This record gives sequence, C-alpha cells and structure tokens, in this order.
Amino acid sequence: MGEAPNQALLRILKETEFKKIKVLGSGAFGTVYKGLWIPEGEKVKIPVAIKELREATSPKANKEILDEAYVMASVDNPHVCRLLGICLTSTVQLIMQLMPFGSLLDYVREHKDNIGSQYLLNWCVQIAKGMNYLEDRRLVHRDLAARNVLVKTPQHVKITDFGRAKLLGKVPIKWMALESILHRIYTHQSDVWSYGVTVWELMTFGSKPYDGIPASEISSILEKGERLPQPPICTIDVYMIMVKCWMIDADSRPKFRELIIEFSKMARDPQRYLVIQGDERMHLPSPEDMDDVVDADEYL
Ligand SMILES: CO[C@@H]1CCN(c2nccc(Nc3cc4n(C5CCC6(CC5)OCCO6)c(C)cn4n3)n2)C[C@@H]1F
Ligand SMILES: [Cl-]
Ligand SMILES: [Cl-]
Ligand SMILES: [Cl-]
Ligand SMILES: [Cl-]
Repeated sequence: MGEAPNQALLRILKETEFKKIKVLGSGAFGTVYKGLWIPEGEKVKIPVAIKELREATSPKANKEILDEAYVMASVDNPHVCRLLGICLTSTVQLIMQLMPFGSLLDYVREHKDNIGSQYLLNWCVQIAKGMNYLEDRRLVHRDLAARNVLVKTPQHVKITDFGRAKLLGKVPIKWMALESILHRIYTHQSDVWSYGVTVWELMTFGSKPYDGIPASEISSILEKGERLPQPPICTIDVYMIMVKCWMIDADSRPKFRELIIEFSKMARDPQRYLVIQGDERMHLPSPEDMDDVVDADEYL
C-alpha cells in the first residue's frame, strides 16, 4: 500500500433499464441525451444524462471515455458529479445524473437580470467545497471553468468534466496557471488559479476571459503582471481574492479550504460584497408518469 486502494464500484447497466427521451447536446465526443433510468426490481425512476460515445467506436475514444468514467465512479461529494454506471453496448454509454438547468456558464448568461449576490457567493462556496474534496481525493481537475460546473437547481451546483483529471494538446490557456502554460506543471494550486477565473466568469455574468487576446500572448501578459479586470459588481474584497488566486508563487495562492471560509463569511452579508442593482428583489427557480421519480442523490 503506497497509495490507498480505490474501492469504488463500477456498475454495469443493461440498455433495457433506461430510455432516452431527448437530445441535450452533441459534439465530437458523441451525444448527451436526457433519459430516465429505471433499475430492474426497484420501483424507482431516476432522471439521467446519458453520454453516448461518438458512434465511431474507436480504441482511442473508448480509452478516454473510460478514464473519465474511472474518475466519475470514484468521487462521492455533494458538489461533484458522480457516474451512475456504464452500458457496454456497441457504442459505450456513460449514465450520469441529470443536471436539468445546464451549465453554470450558460445559466449566468441567460439569467443575469435575476441573479443576485446571495446566489453568486453561494456558488463560489459550493465550487470551493467540491474542489476541496478533489484535493482531499488527490485529484487535480485541470479544466475547472464555469462551463464545467452544472446546475442541479439554482441553489445547488456541482463540478464535472473529469476528462483532464489526474492524480497527485489543445488546452484551456485562458483558465490555466502560468506554470501550467509555460512548463506543464499542474497542481491543486493551479486549479486555484482556474477557480479565480471561474469566479471571474460568474461575477461578470459569463463574460469570456481575455476576450480578443490571442492565446500565445497570455503567458507574456501574465509575466508582465497583468490580470483580468475588476468586475463591475465586485467590491475590492471579492476581487482581491481573485487576484490572490492569480499569484505567480503558487503557494501564495489561497487554499480551497480558505476560499470556503472567506466566501462563506461573505455569503452571510451578500450586499456588502457584491453590488448588484436590484439585488434585494431577485428571486430564482426552485422546483409525466412520474410518481416514483427519485433523484440520483437520494438513490444510494
Ligand atoms: C461532453 O461531456 C460532458 C461530460 C460531463 N457532463 C455531465 N456530467 C455529469 C452529469 C451531467 N448531466 C447533465 C448535462 C446536462 N446538460 C448539458 C450540459 C452542457 C453539455 C451538454 C449536456 O454538456 C457539456 C457540453 O454541453 C443539460 C441541458 C442537462 N444536463 N444534465 N453532465 C456533460 C457532458 F456529458
Ligand atoms: Cl482516486
Ligand atoms: Cl468585464
Ligand atoms: Cl466597484
Ligand atoms: Cl486569503
């Protein structure tokens, strides 16, 4: 025992236990469907996202989806997405929890006129909680960004996208720490950098970081000492935390546990820390042969 044994269970599901209802999106990875999973013998209906392979089943693609599935089967935290199982059909399918409100990036862009300070600062806490869990599990995420946080409810977000994640190419330069761009060094403290950019995406309502700058210049821009600008809604309190995440010395950046502490202090008095016009009034969502629908988080 030099590392501890990963005693996670990989569950293999029959195709007959589930049904695809609509497509939620498609890329070069394949297709995410909305479905229901109904495990045999249990009077339980579980809403799922089924990520099917690209149909072009291929040793390289099949390798990489199973690496993602390895990590997603191995995590268990309220702010991290878990895999429910695999189906080993001709195109392999990962069965995941449905996060019905989508990515947090798209959510902030769509709902900006009704997102208030309490929600933004609570999202920051939740992402810091889930990243602190990944640090405990010894996983460096390597692709933290507001695209890769999903919304179960507006009150409940989870980190996803474990397809870069590593223990202990085309790359997302504008979320990466300087050591990662220059030297390929990745650490928990380089995910802290990306957390800073992620918070910046949220507090700017989904604005693109470094918009217009070619990715070759980013490393030189950063070496010269420039960072992303203070979002309009942000007090110096919140923005100084973003700045601290973007220090050159990685050990001078905050820990995820300290981000939990700081953002949760701020979340007890939101309007002292983010200034949003109309904040006091803003009210967001809180939610069909569907008697036996249980969410995956209650199906242990
Ligand atoms: C491209 O591989 C990723 C792997 C991670 N993923 C995921 N993990 C754990 C649960 C879950 N659940 C879910 C996803 C969605 N979506 C979208 C979100 C945005 C989207 C299309 C699917 O995924 C990213 C690109 O575009 C919607 C409208 C409802 N739910 N519920 N998804 C989403 C992808 F599969
Ligand atoms: Cl692990
Ligand atoms: Cl801006
Ligand atoms: Cl200001
Ligand atoms: Cl601090």
